[PDB]
Amino acid sequence: NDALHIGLPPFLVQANNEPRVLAAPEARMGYVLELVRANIAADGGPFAAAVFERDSGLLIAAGTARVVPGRCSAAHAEILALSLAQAKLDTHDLSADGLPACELVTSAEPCVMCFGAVIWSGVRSLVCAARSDDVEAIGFDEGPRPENWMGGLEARGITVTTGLLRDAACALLREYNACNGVIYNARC
Amino acid sequence: MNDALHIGLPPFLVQANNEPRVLAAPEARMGYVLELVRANIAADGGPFAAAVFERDSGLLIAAGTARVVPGRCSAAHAEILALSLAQAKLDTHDLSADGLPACELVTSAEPCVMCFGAVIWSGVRSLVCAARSDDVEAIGFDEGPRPENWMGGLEARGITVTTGLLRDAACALLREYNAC
Ligand SMILES: Nc1nc(O)c2[nH]nnc2n1
Ligand SMILES: Nc1nc(O)c2[nH]nnc2n1
Ligand SMILES: [Zn+2]
Ligand SMILES: [Zn+2]
Repeated sequence: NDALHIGLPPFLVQANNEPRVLAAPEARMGYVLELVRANIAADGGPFAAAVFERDSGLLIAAGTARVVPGRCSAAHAEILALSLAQAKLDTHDLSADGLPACELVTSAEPCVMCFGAVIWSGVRSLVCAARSDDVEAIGFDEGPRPENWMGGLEARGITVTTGLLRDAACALLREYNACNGVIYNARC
Repeated sequence: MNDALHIGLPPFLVQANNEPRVLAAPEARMGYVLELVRANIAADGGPFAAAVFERDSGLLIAAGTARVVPGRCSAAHAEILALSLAQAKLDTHDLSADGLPACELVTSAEPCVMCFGAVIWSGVRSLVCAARSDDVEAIGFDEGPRPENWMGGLEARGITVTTGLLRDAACALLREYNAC
């Protein structure tokens, strides 16, 4: 017990190693939804997120839910993405002087933990696919965020957009739920 | 690292996570957590520490401190480190898993909104705090927008909350830090 060490599965190493620029919001979210499918095939939850330079679309880092495989309840996709972006740029603050403005693109609206992390991270933009109710409907709790948490973010200069590629994101939620049972199903 | 999120720990904190320690009384637990605050300040970190203990025995399971700046990670609050290292040691992402003893997070101050969430997902059954939210805010650390009645929120999820335990001793270390 010498470090907090959350191992990344190969696909997520690959994501974090390959340079990649995606200009349009849909292109960014498209990529994030590819990572959700790959994470569900690597024994993780149906959640992914990536940090992008807001104005160039350069991918800085990506993360996925590794709570179960990584034995770590803090290892939400958003935490991983934000933290790996910080390690890559060698700073705890993604708004530090001389950094480009960063945006977090996430497959679902953040839970209350991740809401706080977004606030501390220095990102200036949050872009979500699935809504909070979508996530809760398949048994993933978002927990008690403050009243008007979106407004809370905007008051901090963090822009919020939600519902982007929401249909595809919901299809991935439903796919994970249908394959999260103990009875073997070869189609899973 | 290409292949992991890795937040290294300073020597005092590695030692705290790998030395046997059983602290029965709540204040003995909190006292050790305040020792960790001081050691962390001397190791270039913020004035925050926390530890996970088996609730009834007071066996220390893991400890964490603020490593935000030297770790280049805004999520590296003392509470996130303590909860995560406890889960790693007990080989589970859920500290309420069947057959595990009830776990308690003992913290130098009341949790920020992020840590409040972390506490809810961790599986701990008890939160014990020293310094108040107002005390942390009064030396320039933001707690962020937590929901109204965040304590009732934790209690409704089966997490008993205690606050103000060795508050004054904790406040002295906060004021020392602020002043330097
Ligand atoms: N609510 C929620 N729950 C999970 O398990 C997650 N993992 N990554 N983001 C997540 N969000
Ligand atoms: N509010 C707050 N701020 C920090 O920087 C911390 N580090 N550990 N707990 C913390 N809590
Ligand atoms: Zn989350
Ligand atoms: Zn915190």
